[PDB]
Amino acid sequence: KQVSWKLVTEYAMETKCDDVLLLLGMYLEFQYSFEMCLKCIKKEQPSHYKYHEKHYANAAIFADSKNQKTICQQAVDTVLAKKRVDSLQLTREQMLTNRFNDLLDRMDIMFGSTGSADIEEWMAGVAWLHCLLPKMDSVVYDFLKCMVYNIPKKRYWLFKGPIDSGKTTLAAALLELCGGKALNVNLPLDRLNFELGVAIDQFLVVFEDVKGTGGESRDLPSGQGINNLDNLRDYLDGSVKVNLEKKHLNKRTQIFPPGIVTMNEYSVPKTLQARFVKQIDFRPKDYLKHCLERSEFLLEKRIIQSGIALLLMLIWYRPVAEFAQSIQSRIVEWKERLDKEFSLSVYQKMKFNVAMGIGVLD
Amino acid sequence: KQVSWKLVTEYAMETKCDDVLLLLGMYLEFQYSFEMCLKCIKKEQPSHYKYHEKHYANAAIFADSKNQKTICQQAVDTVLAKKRVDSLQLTREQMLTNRFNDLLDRMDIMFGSTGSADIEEWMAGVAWLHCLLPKMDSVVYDFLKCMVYNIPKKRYWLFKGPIDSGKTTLAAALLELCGGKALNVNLPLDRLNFELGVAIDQFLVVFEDVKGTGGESRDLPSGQGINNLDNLRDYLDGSVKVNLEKKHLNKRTQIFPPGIVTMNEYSVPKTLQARFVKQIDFRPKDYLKHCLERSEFLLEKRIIQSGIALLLMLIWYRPVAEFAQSIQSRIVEWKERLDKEFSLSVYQKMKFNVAMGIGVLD
Amino acid sequence: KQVSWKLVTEYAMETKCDDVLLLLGMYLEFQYSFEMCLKCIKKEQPSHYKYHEKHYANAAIFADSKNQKTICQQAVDTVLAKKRVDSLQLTREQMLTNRFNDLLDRMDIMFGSTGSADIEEWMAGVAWLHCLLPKMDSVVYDFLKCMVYNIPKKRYWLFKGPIDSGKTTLAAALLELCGGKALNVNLPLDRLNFELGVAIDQFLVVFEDVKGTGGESRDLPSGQGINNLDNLRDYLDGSVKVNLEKKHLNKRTQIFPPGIVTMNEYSVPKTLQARFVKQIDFRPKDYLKHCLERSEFLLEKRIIQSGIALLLMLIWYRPVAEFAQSIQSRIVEWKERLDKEFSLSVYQKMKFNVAMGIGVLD
Amino acid sequence: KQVSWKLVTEYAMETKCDDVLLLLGMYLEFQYSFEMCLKCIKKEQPSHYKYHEKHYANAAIFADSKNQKTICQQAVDTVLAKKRVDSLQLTREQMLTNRFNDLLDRMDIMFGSTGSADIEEWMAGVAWLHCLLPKMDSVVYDFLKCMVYNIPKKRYWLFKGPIDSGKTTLAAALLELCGGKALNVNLPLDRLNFELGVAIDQFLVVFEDVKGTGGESRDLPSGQGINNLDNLRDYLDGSVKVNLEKKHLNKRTQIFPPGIVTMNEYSVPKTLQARFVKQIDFRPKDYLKHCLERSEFLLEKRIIQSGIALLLMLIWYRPVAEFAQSIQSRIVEWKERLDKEFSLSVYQKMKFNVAMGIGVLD
Amino acid sequence: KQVSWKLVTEYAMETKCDDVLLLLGMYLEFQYSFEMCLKCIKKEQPSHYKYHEKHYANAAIFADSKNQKTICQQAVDTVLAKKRVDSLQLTREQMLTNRFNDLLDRMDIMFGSTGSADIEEWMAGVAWLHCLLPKMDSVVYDFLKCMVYNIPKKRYWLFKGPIDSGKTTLAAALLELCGGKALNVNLPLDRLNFELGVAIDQFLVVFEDVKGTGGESRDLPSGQGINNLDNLRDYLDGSVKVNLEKKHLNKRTQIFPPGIVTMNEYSVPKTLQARFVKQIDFRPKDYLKHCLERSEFLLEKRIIQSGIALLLMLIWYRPVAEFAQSIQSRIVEWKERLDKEFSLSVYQKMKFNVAMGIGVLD
DNA sequence: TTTTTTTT
Ligand SMILES: Nc1ncnc2c1ncn2[C@@H]1O[C@H](COP(=O)(O)OP(=O)(O)OP(=O)(O)O)[C@@H](O)[C@H]1O
Ligand SMILES: Nc1ncnc2c1ncn2[C@@H]1O[C@H](COP(=O)(O)OP(=O)(O)OP(=O)(O)O)[C@@H](O)[C@H]1O
Ligand SMILES: Nc1ncnc2c1ncn2[C@@H]1O[C@H](COP(=O)(O)OP(=O)(O)OP(=O)(O)O)[C@@H](O)[C@H]1O
Ligand SMILES: Nc1ncnc2c1ncn2[C@@H]1O[C@H](COP(=O)(O)OP(=O)(O)OP(=O)(O)O)[C@@H](O)[C@H]1O
Ligand SMILES: Nc1ncnc2c1ncn2[C@@H]1O[C@H](COP(=O)(O)OP(=O)(O)OP(=O)(O)O)[C@@H](O)[C@H]1O
Repeated sequence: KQVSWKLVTEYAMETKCDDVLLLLGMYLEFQYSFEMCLKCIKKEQPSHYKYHEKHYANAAIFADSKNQKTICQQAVDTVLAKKRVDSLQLTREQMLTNRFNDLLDRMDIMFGSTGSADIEEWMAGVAWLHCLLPKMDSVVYDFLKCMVYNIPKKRYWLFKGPIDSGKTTLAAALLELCGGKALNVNLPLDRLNFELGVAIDQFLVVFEDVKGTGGESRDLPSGQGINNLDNLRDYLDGSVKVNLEKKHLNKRTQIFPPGIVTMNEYSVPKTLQARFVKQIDFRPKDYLKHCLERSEFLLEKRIIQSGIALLLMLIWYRPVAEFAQSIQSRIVEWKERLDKEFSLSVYQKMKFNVAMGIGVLD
Repeated sequence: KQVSWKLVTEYAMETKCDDVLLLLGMYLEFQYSFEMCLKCIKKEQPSHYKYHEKHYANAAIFADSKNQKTICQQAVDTVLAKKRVDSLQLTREQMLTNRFNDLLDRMDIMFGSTGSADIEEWMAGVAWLHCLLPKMDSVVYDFLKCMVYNIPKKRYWLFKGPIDSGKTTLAAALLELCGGKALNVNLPLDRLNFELGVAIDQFLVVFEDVKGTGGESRDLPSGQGINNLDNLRDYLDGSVKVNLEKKHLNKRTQIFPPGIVTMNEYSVPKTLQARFVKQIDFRPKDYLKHCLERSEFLLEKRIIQSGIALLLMLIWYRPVAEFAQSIQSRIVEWKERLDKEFSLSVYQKMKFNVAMGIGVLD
Repeated sequence: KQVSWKLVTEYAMETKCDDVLLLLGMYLEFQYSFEMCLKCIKKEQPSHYKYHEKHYANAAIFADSKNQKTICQQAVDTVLAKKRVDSLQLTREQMLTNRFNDLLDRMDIMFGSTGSADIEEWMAGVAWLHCLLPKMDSVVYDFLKCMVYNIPKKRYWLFKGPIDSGKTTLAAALLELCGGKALNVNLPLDRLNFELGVAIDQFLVVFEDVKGTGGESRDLPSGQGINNLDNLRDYLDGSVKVNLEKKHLNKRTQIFPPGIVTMNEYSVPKTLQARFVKQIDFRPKDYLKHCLERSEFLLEKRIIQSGIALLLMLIWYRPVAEFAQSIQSRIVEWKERLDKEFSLSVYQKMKFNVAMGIGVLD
Repeated sequence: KQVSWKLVTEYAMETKCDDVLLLLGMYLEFQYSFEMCLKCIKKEQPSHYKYHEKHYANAAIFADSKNQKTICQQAVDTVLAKKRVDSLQLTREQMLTNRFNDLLDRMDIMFGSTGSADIEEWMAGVAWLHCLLPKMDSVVYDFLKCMVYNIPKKRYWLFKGPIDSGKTTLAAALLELCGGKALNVNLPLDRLNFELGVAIDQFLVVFEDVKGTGGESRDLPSGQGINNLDNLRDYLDGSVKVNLEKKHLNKRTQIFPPGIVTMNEYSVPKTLQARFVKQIDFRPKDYLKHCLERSEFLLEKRIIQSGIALLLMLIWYRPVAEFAQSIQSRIVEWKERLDKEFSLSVYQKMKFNVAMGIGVLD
Repeated sequence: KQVSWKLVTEYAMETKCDDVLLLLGMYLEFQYSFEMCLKCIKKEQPSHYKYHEKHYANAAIFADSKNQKTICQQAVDTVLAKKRVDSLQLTREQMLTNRFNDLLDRMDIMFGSTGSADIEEWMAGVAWLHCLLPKMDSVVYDFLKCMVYNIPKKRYWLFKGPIDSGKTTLAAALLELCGGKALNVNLPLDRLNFELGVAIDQFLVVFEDVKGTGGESRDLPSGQGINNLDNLRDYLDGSVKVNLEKKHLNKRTQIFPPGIVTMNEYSVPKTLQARFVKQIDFRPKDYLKHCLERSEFLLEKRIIQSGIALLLMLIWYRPVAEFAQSIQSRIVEWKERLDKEFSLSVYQKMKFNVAMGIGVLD
């Protein structure tokens, strides 16, 4: 009897898998009886245990096929095709709404009964991030709106301050929240071509550590990044399309995505200042350092790195109307859960502890 | 029963799709019942909702096919083949009229009932453009004729001005009007061959912001572009065919298309000055800036960059006789629609606002 | 019922088509009923309307086929095979005799009933070229003999003169006449591998304004041209076969075609001077410039740079016996037609106008 | 019925055709009735007219096939396989006597009833060649034996002489005689590696006018030649096997063939100079120039380049016993034909005219 | 009836053929009746005549196959797979055992019934070899077993002594017995990086004459080699795996093979000295130079640098027990031959002639 | 697999 290529393609769509080998390997695991399957019983991986019982019959026949990689290629093509349709048709608001739904699904697992995470430790994360800058939650909301509208010239934000000011932490969490890539412009001009190629079809980009020149007056090591950026005015202003390249691929043409620039305290040309909507200053604060010393489960579990943490911050702080209408129903349910799990007193006690530089938990 | 490859080829032809993935992903959407298709019901994408009901039955059988990518490959070849045939057989005038017919079709949507655009905002853009240079509409007509005639050694226009003088803004609109590609020649000579490969079958090209050398006298940064360009005289001259290269592809041979060069105020070898038929200065002007500050919906919606804006300018200013015969019927209808919606006093009020540096509207 | 691959192959032979996409595109057009084919009715393209009615029946079945690119590939291979057989077995004189028949067929169309070309404008071009150098028609006959005889190390003609001397204009018309390729050697020395690979099976080649050195004294900025050419002395000399490369293709070994090099007046090593059997000096002459200004239809229709114009010159000036026997019949008919449609006094009126620098016509 | 791939492969073997396009084109000619075949009637090409009648029936069925290139690919591989088997199993003497049989077969045609060449002209070529250097036949006999005995570090001879001093003229004739390949050194080693791949299964090679250094004192521009030569000492010695490259096909390990190198008077490292038995070149004899200038059919028909002229020279000069045994029958047969058609006085008359530098065929 | 793919695969295994073209060509030869087969009658090649009669029936059907190259590709894979299994599985001792068997077969070739390598010229080579320096057969046996054991640190010998001293000559012969390569180090570090990759997968290696920096105090001209090697601590010791690299290719990781260093009388750091098991110095000798001058047949049939000339030297001197335990059979059989063929007096006469520096084959 | 990338 025949293999159903359709059931494979459906699994690939549902897992959103787009590596042929990863797709292949996982489907083969279903060939053993789901009824006895230790991976099912131990509830180890949702992309397995949700699916094993459904695909078992087809996996058994798949295991005898002689066409195995051919089946997988067509399946993976279907997933890649769906992505490109979406890229050309969705609004940036819908893109972000989809991205949020993905994170919310991961949170449902993380804090589920199977969930290994501790919602209390993750709320301790939110308390620390809310102390990193004044009006942190309002600042995030502004950044997101700026990315969604993608208004030309009004596109780019500058993070400034010394080593261990925290700027890379916040960049990483934002980059996880929205999706995107880091880029390093400190290179010589020739390699920048493939470097910028990374930006193709991304939502955000982040420029790391754009080294100035002459900051060595204050021990900052000098480099070319600032000059290179000043030579990229149209990529930043985003008013017109640019060509982009990848290794072994022909060029594509698109609006270069919005993003973030990060630096230590180099001097900035006025030509470059004009490019930026907003500059945010990061300054070392000892009470955060002493708090982290006593609350290091934050670092160990990478809580303060994660977009998941920022999403919890938005859920706790923002009015429901601020979210895209479709997901507002899920947001209410999470707000309800958090209101059940914590009183404001509990949360504010944590904020006080952080201000003391004491460990977050008491 | 079996897949009709013919119906897929029709869909590719009618959508003018030439990406195999986009074609695939699009066609797969039709497999669900159009009668419930929310994309149809919400009238979100014409390249969907026009076609779903027609293609539905074949899409269901296509969803079961084991050959899916081969079927799409043949369809995409047919669309590519038609472009090839046209490149060798249309007059340059006919090409331009086809291109115009497509923009006019897009304008029909944008200002339709489903049309989101405000014709008053788009007409405001024409006022700002007609201020950017003396006799602006005459300049556009002269450029269009030059591009149609494609007279050898009389093929290229040079734009000069300081930064923020509007040259790349104007180049963008012409390029969207005619269709074509931008190119960057401030490069090492080795990559340059794959760079020039982009010009294949294009109508225009634009060489963007070519760097001279010694312009640091004027504080200009310096680079290869001008010296690199003087090695390419025959590409400008267009008197003879040249050979063009793409990655993993053997060379094509054709005449290199006509176009535009933009730069800040470097000096130039007259071996290259001889190649330019015309040179246009651009100058910063305060009232444009002050007007634009109070008119930022122009920038937010990219109106000022977009070829639709130049087409609207021509329809307003130029006689019907100057358009090629077949489109004169549509041109007449659009002229009637514009005149119905705008008095000369309204248009002159807008122009007077721009001159005064108030926001365009009042 | 099934596709005749034989009928397709025959059309590719008939058209001498050798791009698979161009072949595919044009054969598809025959699917619609020739009974109403607007292209046929408008008599626009010979390669269509001559063939549509014959191929229509087979094109309808081709339109359904699943193999389409494969059928086209075999047809293109048959045309390519015919070219290789010919290149290995014809005398160079027969090759040229065939080329002349193809041009004469095009002239029969151009000045035929459809008659898109005015023979008066075309003859005005002949007067302009015959004025460009002394004894012009004698010089063309010398060049043809040289290319036919292909005497080793007596194989190349050098054109020198300042900008707008007309050297490219003459080279362009000659290249069209014989059929051949232009090539750029002002290039990085590695990429020459695939560049020169284009010369496979060609009859004649041209190198462009080849960037030398020493001319910096006169603002000729220098480059790899003369450097590279003084390497390839064997390619010029043609005493031995050389290996030529294409992408995804193993090398072809053959003797390298004769031809022409063009030069603004850089310096040349005498190892290279030894290899040009002849050099011609070209000079700007204002009265030609004044003539062109008033006679711009020459440039706009590209008349003066077409081998069609050179063929008309030879028909006017040379004895019938100088042509190969099989075409002497066609030559006689065109001599008669020319004598009918022009008196000598008209041609003398034209040539006088050219000398005066006024508009050629009066 | 169906195509006999066997009959196709026989033709490929008997033509020794080893290009798939050439073979394809050739065989398709046979599809017409040979009984009226104009080429047969003309006796135009032996590789056609000998075979048309035999292959006609199979060619008709071949003309309808859908596998045509695949059939030709298998046939071509049979021919290459035969070459590869000979390339290892035969002695260098056995190879050479095969080569001579092929040339003798051409001469039988060239002076045959078609007789398109006249042995008197070719004899005048012999006279010019034997006049070019003393005892030319004897120095050739030395070179032949050296190449058969193939002694390492003694596998190569050089010419270092001036331009237009004939070294290429002689190399061409020897290379035609031996059936080697020319190769080009003057390249980046990072691609020369592939070019050397052509040396697979060759009797002999020649390296061309290789760019040294220090020749700059006499305007010879320096380059990669000297560098790449003194690098490849293994190949120059003939020390060991090398894995020679091919595209889309495996590389092959085999020992490199012996050869010749030409240059003008560049530097040569003594580390290189060690590797050559003879390092000898020859310099202009102006009277010969005046002879050529009055005997130009010699050059026009390329007689003095062609290995056929050398073979005629050895037939005249050498003892029958100096040839390999089996061909000595044919050697005697041709010695008869020379002595039948020429007196010594005629040959001497040619040779004094040559030495006098005058036109020869008085 | 049908081609047995099995029989084709047997022949490939038995011949150890691993080029698809050779396999194809040779197997096709069997298609003629073996009963008359003149290659069999002449006993030209065992790879033919040993097999033809067995394979004949299958070869006939093979010649009619339409699939031929596909059969051969699978057969060649079988032989390559066999090598890769053994290459991974077996010991250095087993591998040398087989390398002996190969070279003992080349003795069975060279001194088989054709004797085209004269066993006694090869004895004169053995004489010149053993006369070269002290105790040479033992010095070989020692160095050989040293390289078989590959014991850490105990892995490198230093061949000092001047130009033409023979050190290069001998290493080449041992490399014939085992494979391997020589290596440069005389360069700045960026060169060394890629150069070190040459050692990858070598069963043995050597270093080219180290022009040691700091040898110029001895007036020995130099490059960086001494400081290079003195820094390369591990590579010599072979204590642990190291990484190796090539142009355009990824890194590989392996224990760096053992070997030899060659130099003239250069300066050495005592650290670098500690890396070597033996210090040796070679010198040119007046008897030996005048002997080869008088005995050049040893150069002509490639003897003195041949590994077989070492193999014969070992079969002469070394007892059967010193050879691989089963190959010892062949050792006895060649001992029988050589001891029968040559008296010790002719061997001693030959050695004495070398001791007189006079021609060996008196 | 070639190519492009890499290497320069
Ligand atoms: N505001 C802060 N005050 C004190 N310590 C901080 C602060 N922010 C971050 N840290 C400490 O700095 C460490 C590194 O943080 P992060 O990488 O975000 O800093 P950064 O300023 O972006 O650094 P860099 O510029 O070097 O990448 C954190 O793990 C934390 O220990
Ligand atoms: N003539 C002008 N006078 C004043 N402001 C101008 C003028 N032209 C453009 N602007 C302002 O400058 C911005 C940038 O315009 P644009 O990018 O076309 O300038 P440019 O000088 O042509 O740039 P570049 O040469 O770098 O491509 C516009 O969006 C507008 O805000
Ligand atoms: N002899 C001439 N006298 C005056 N004008 C000329 C002459 N020859 C050409 N022209 C003008 O010069 C233009 C360019 O001619 P052409 O390209 O053949 O010259 P060129 O010397 O080969 O130039 P370049 O070095 O730029 O390639 C022609 O289109 C014509 O307008
Ligand atoms: N000895 C000679 N006497 C007179 N003319 C000669 C002589 N040798 C060569 N020539 C002339 O030189 C022409 C070119 O010869 P050839 O190409 O063989 O020389 P070459 O030394 O190899 O030159 P190059 O290195 O420049 O290619 C010959 O066709 C002939 O006209
Ligand atoms: N000891 C010797 N006495 C005389 N001739 C020798 C001796 N050794 C080698 N030869 C001859 O000299 C040639 C070169 O020897 P070889 O290259 O092995 O010496 P080398 O000492 O390694 O030289 P170099 O240090 O110059 O690279 C050999 O091929 C052989 O013909």
